[PDB]
Amino acid sequence: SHMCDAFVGTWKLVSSENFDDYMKEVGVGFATRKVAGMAKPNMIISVNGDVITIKSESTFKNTEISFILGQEFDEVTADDRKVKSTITLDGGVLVHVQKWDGKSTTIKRKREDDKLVVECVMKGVTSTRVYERA
Ligand SMILES: Oc1c(Cl)cc(SC(F)(F)F)cc1SC(F)(F)F
Ligand SMILES: [Cl-]
Repeated sequence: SHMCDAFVGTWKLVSSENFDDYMKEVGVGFATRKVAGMAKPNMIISVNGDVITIKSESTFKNTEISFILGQEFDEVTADDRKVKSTITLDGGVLVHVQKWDGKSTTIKRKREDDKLVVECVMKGVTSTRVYERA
């Protein structure tokens, strides 16, 4: 209980850096990168018992995942990858690992001041996406 209280709420994207390069490293094709890179998603996080739900809503896609920490699940990503995901809490940071086709990417979500900071890493390439409360 209360594990993720500081994450819960509705958040809006305010800045993004290096997302196109992250998407390239992931393998996202040109047209999807252009459209996805323009998106300004909201992220809606809620908790009910042990189940965490994260929704991303934008003009590009609406996606939703529900999960229990440490318990793998299958996810179709906004760019249409079919991945195996596991999300854990590490020292207050939500750590989301996606595995597919022998590849891996990790997305970390953390609270910093009044922001929710999302760091997406694929090999040597990081993108930082900053959200504020809606
Ligand atoms: O915020 C995103 C995150 Cl975390 C992931 C992905 S999937 C990718 F990176 F392959 F593009 C796309 C977006 S932009 C969207 F939310 F509008 F879909
Ligand atoms: Cl960017």
